[PDB]
Amino acid sequence: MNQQKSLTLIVALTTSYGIGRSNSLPWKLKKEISYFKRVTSFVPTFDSFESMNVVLMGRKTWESIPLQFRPLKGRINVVITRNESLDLGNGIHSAKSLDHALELLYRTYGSESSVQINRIFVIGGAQLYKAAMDHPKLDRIMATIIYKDIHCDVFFPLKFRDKEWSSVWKKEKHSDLESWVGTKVPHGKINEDGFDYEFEMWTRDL
Ligand SMILES: COc1ccc(OCCc2ccccc2)cc1Cc1cnc2nc(N)nc(N)c2c1C
Repeated sequence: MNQQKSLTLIVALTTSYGIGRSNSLPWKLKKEISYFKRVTSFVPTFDSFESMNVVLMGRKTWESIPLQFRPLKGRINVVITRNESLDLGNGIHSAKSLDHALELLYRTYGSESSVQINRIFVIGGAQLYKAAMDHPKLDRIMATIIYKDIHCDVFFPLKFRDKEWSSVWKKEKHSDLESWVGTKVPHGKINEDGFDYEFEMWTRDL
């Protein structure tokens, strides 16, 4: 045991693979954020007495999130940092890598435990995205594609939507996206604050 479950990466990015600027996101999309909350939060139903999803994130993403929203509620938060800091505080959870995080989670949230783990999401940092992309259990990318090359200075590390990666990563039908996420999701382009964007789900075989 340690690799029972696959990982899912969730990310909002520009057609240039832009994901961030200054330790923020150079867009403010309140319906996007709300999709993120619903996806990372949703647990199939018979399960939802025991079950919680996990969000894994890098230190600077943790720092990036406005203090009033940390830890992300109704999810198990784990911050991944090669320098066991710290910063705690409210109950929460550090590991020096993706695999140390998974080991900590499996130790902490066992069959015995009152809380059980449902799905595990990597929610960013560029650096943790790169670790997740290299991990043999990552098989799923929930991507919000922002159709505007907004200036960014932090980039998603692998062009998964590009021709070079297209025998590995496949974009799924929208009905399958709605299935996975268990609700209606808007199809096609959405316009908030002068940006068109759309939700995609991509997968690869393990
Ligand atoms: C600065 O990154 C923020 C900033 C604020 C924020 O607010 C959550 C609380 C809230 C609730 C209700 C309204 C407003 C705020 C969450 C994030 C992380 C985020 C956002 N979209 C995200 N979207 C995608 N596609 N992927 C992510 N990984 C992601 C991630 C990590």
